[PDB]
Amino acid sequence: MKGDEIYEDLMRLESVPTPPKMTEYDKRCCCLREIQQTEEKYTDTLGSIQQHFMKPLQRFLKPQDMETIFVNIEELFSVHTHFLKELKDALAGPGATTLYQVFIKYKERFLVYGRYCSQVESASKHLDQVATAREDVQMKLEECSQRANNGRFTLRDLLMVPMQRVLKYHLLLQELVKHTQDATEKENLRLALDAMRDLAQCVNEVKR
Repeated sequence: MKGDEIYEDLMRLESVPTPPKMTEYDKRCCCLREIQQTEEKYTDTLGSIQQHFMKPLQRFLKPQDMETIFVNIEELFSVHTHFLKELKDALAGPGATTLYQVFIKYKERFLVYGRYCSQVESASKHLDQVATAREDVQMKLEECSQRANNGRFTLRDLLMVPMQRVLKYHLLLQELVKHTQDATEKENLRLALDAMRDLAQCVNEVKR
């Protein structure tokens, strides 16, 4: 809901330079290519939190608490980088319709979003206090994030981003099945929905 607005600005998307015929607005048709394209750029920033952040961040934020701030960004960076590594061969592969195989077995990690949103929801909340608490941190996140987004969606808004992914995932995937007149795709692609959609109810249902 709110996270959607993030990806828009967080990544070169919201702004669409209208050229002589053909415009990003066509994304509605490129949706598929968008799944990988959008993920790509995001991956660049997704991994940025790995080194270009945690290291400089530790300069102020305690080591013990630091584990709660970022959470599992490290292993989470794979879910993004690896995801594209699959779609690449899945899309260009003998049959794009097989993309499902990439969505059916990814639950393992896509589920991470669950426990992730459990410490995250508490982590992002901590930053709000931490930053305001230690000025040394407030200014840090500003510059440290300058590499990703000058205090626009830093951590507090970042770790929360993926919370919309898993959701829009199956959702977007539906836009295709409903607008994909193929032989196996229109069908098999549906199988991916059942799986992905299966998380939306597990991810948004943690304990209580």
